[PDB]
Amino acid sequence: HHHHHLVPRGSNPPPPETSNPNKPKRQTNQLQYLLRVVLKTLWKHQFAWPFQQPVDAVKLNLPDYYKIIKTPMDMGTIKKRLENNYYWNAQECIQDFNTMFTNCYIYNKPGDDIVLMAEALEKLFLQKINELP
Ligand SMILES: CCN1C(=O)c2cccc3c(NS(=O)(=O)c4ccc(F)cc4Cl)ccc1c23
Repeated sequence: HHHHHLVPRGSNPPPPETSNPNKPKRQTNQLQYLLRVVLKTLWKHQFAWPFQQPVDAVKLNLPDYYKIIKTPMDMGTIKKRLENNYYWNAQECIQDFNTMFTNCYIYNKPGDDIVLMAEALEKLFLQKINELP
């Protein structure tokens, strides 16, 4: 038989939602600080770039990524969520940050460059989190 299964092809999943009209939302000073100070300083860092958008498993050649990571998260998604006032409190936003870092440590091993980048950002994240209102 001549069907060699060259199609159907692989793909990336739909990225996480940055809007939800029915979701409860607020603008708190902690959430404003998370956008104004915490997100924007992590975003400017030289190790930020791999975390600034959802993982493209096809482009980056990580076809096992969404087999292992079932709750993906990135700083681009958190930035859009903060800009759209998507969160109810700081805990929801901080949990997204925690998910992003945890995904990186689950998927990769100690010593990998991406983990060294994640640890540096987490170190810096936790310092900025200590100065929350
Ligand atoms: C945090 C998202 N992320 C990963 O977990 C991950 C593992 C392996 C490669 C890449 C990746 N590919 S990449 O841009 O070529 C890259 C970035 C930093 C690095 F140290 C190594 C690679 Cl291969 C982008 C985003 C992620 C990964």
